Amino acid sequence: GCCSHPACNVNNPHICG
Repeated sequence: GCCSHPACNVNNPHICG
């Protein structure tokens, strides 16, 4: 998964973070 990474939560903030 990508939503389990702080950096991936930056580019995907409200959808993935």
